[PDB]
Amino acid sequence: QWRDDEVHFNRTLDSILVPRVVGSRGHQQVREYLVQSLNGLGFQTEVDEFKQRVPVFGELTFANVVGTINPQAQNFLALACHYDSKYFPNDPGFVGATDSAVPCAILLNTAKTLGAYLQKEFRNRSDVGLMLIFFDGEEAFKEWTDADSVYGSKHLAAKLASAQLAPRNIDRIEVLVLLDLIGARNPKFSSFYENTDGLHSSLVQIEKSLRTAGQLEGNNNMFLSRVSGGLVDDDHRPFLDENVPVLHLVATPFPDVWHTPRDNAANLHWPSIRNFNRVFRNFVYQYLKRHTSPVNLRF
Ligand SMILES: *[C@@H]1O[C@H](CO)[C@@H](O[C@@H]2O[C@H](CO)[C@@H](O[C@@H]3O[C@H](CO)[C@@H](O)[C@H](O)[C@@H]3O)[C@H](O)[C@H]2NC(C)=O)[C@H](O)[C@H]1NC(C)=O
Ligand SMILES: [Zn+2]
Repeated sequence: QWRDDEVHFNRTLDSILVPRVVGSRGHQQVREYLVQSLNGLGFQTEVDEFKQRVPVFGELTFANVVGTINPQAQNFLALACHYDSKYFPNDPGFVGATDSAVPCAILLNTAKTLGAYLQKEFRNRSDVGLMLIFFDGEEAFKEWTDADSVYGSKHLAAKLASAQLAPRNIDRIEVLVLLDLIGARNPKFSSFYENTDGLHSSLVQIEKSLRTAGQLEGNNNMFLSRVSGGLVDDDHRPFLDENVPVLHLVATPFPDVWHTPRDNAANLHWPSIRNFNRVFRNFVYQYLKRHTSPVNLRF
């Protein structure tokens, strides 16, 4: 009973899918667009803006964009992506379609498609809220290192992590669900963390339900019942370091086009996107609808 809204999805994606390197004018437009879109979908919207030095360009202005429904709730489901496009010396026009225009558009579209719930019955409660986090400056400028990467997430985590024996705001996040590298044909998602295996399993079972009911395109399994054997550093790392459980929805293998100019709209696979959206919007709905007591995946 949650239907597609591909018109909204396409429109949202078209607005995000422009070059948007930190420090650029195009980046500022996308930031403003994210704030406007969140306000328009019923979120209380805040920006975490700060200056920091990066290789080559020196001091730039970063801005994490955060939307919350039920800001007073005791606990939160946090869904996230990065909205910056990577700086490339040879490719100022990189649009990062899978990385992560599509992920950010998926967050907004999930809000839209579940809007009849989120903007009404979901407001009448204090146990759980919903956060959509658009991290800035995930991408390195020179080489990915512990200094040069995840600028925005590092900052937001430190902020949420900053009376003495009370819970820090970050401890109110039951799970950070981070989407990255989505939009290529036939993505495969494996479970990176034992403590969120239960949530990964729920995506597996929701996919099986939707498939069985004839609601998915094609016969490819997207959510696998397997543990990961790789390592993927990403915006979740600063949350993991503060003991926040993580579900890391990054396709492995990476899209063929990763970090090349061909990570563009022409190389997206719309059936895969639509299938991911179907599973994901139901996962989010079920998590929130079934939430009664504080969810404990830390201890
Ligand atoms: C949202 O955006 C996507 C991407 O532009 C739209 O997907 C496109 O949808 C059209 C119409 O269904 C597809 O046209 C088809 O072309 C194939 C041959 O390539 C042909 O077999 C069909 O008869 C039809 O003409 C098109 O392939 C498809 N493009 C991609 C890249 O998937 C989609 O319709 C948009 N949805 C909206 C605006 O609701
Ligand atoms: Zn990237």
